[PDB]
Amino acid sequence: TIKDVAKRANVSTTTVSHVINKTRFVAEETRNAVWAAIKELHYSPSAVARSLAVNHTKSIGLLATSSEAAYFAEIIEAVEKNCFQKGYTLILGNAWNNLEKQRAYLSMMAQKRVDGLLVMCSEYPEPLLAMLEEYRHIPMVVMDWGEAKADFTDAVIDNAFEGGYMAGRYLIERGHREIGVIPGPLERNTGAGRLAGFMKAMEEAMIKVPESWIVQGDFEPESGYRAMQQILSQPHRPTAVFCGGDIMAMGALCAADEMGLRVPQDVSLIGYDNVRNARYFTPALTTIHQPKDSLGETAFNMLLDRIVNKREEPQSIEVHPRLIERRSVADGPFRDYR
Amino acid sequence: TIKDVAKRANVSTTTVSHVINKTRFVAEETRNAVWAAIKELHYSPSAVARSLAVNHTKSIGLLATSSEAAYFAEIIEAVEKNCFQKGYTLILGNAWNNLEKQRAYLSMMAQKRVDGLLVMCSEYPEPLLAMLEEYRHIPMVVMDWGEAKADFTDAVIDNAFEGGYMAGRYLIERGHREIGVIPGPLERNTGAGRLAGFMKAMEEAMIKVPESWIVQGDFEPESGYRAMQQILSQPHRPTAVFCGGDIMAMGALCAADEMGLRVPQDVSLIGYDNVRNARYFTPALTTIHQPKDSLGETAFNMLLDRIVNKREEPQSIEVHPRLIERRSVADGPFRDYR
DNA sequence: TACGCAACCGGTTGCGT
DNA sequence: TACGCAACCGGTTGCGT
Ligand code: HPA
Ligand code: HPA
Repeated sequence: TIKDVAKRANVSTTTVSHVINKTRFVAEETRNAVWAAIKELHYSPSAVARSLAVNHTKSIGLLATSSEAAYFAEIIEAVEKNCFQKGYTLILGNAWNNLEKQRAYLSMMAQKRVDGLLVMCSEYPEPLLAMLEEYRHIPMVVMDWGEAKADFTDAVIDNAFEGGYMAGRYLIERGHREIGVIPGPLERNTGAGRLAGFMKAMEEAMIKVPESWIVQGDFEPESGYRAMQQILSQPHRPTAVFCGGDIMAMGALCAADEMGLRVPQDVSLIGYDNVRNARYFTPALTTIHQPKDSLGETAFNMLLDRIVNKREEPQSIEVHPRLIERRSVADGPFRDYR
Repeated sequence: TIKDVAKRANVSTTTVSHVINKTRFVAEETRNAVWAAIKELHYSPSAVARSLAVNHTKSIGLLATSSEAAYFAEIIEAVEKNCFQKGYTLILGNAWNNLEKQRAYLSMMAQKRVDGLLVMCSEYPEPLLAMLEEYRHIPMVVMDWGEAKADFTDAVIDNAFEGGYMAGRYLIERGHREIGVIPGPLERNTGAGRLAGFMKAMEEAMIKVPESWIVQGDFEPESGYRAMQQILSQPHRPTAVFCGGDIMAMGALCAADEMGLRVPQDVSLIGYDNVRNARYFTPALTTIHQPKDSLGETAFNMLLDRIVNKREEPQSIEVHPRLIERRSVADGPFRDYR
């Protein structure tokens, strides 16, 4: 079709090309003609052809987990903005924590020749690590580790442990000693990590959390529901609960209300994520905020670099959690005694 | 690189090709050799090269609006599943209801030569319609119209008016006559449409909704908040509210709680969308459910068809809304008098 | 000066033998 | 029998003049 233009224009394709990508000087007349031709023929230049030639697709792939989940959803929306803004095309791929799906997506991606890769796999078993190395040649940055698990990628780290610690503290400082926790999957940073930071703060305070008080979530509202329930369903129940993520949080609020328990009057609840609607949870949720957007652009940035500045050495950027006080927490019984 | 394989294998590339795409018979030995070569060289065949040749990218583009919003998020997640499953690669593009962004994305898309296009633009001004026609050559289906606005595309229709009518009815049948509404943007189907179905049911019942009782939302929690507030902030207030979408709903629940109003004891509220967490809103939200997934796969399906079966005639499939009874509605004052 | 030639990127596939 | 030749898809870009 580029020939078709050149022909109408009575110039070479080489010419047509250059004008289109202003990559060398072209006489005005000449320029105009090509533009005209380009217009009547309704010419869209093939990017595949161009990619074939130039050796880069100008498109980047997101090998995610799930994309509906608030947390995830927010990051992705961010990522895209960034790609758009710097002319990159986004390939969204959800592997659902399934190795096969993951080997699958990884391969189409490579074949489609993505310029770089954004990785959000949630859980990372050896096998997954292994596959990843297999594609060390394609530039990449993992956005979900707590510390860097491999030398062949960039990493952005979130300080999930310092956010976890922040949560317990707040609780401690507000009057609490009988507290419960509903963590997310231990095979995850946001899971394991947040829990540990949260547990440290407790040891520091000589607060022991009885095992019947710790109930595993999976980040979904239902787990929030089940757990909150199992927690208060007991003879002896805490006065405060630390919940691994805002959505499960929102689930624990339901159940409490359903048991007829008052928040935060009967139980205070602290969240984690500061998701876009957390303020509209009822009551407005006090949670720890995770810089999602920065989490996004920061990853993009490291990627681009590696891409354009062809960096070869793995980098790792840290980002920081921060408390957001809302209305779901209340003074504990020990407030005045501090 | 295909040459590189052929060379190790001591066969022609033609050969190497065929074996890889089992597109003609190959002696076992021969086959093995190529596979071996393919292996040591760690060969990933270029899809761009192949696309260049075969004339199709095997990738489809989603020209969306926003992707974080529950509603949207859910559809997209669906769409992807479908693409994956039939070997298509997804290009997510959010135009944010901005013409430019939209002309922009539309063009990269064409240049990237997407096999087909999924369109979710929310509002459709002439200019936007116009651009769309400009690309009638690329197969497409709009997923968000109420009725079909153009002959050059497929459409999936949701019956937003029958869902709107369903909502009012329920209210009517539960005892209500003083009702309010917070609709979404009138420039949208889900906006305008739902409101009209809702308004019809009312005329039928000789129920007039006073203008101070109708407050525009924008589908976001905050509008839900502001409106619910402006509604109850009045001398005279309804006994029930119909809210255009679940999230804004979730916003109206906040405010009511914040004004110290009880749901549904002081005000019943009916939603619309049946979003994945609506059951966990507090109280669990009674809403009208929109088949999001079907809404998704159905679109994919029409697309593929047009793609593979090269259909030329615009098609249009209808999908159906349905009531979901939860805990946010209560008997109105006129229940017993029916 | 302002522009054109022809090889190249990496595969597919119709004819042959 | 089982496989190879060479043109083609649609652009880019080093040498020239
Ligand atoms: O893995 C996760 N899933 C959903 N929400 C989350 N928030 C933090 N981590 C996660
Ligand atoms: O345009 C919309 N935006 C967000 N949620 C929605 N639910 C229906 N339509 C919409």
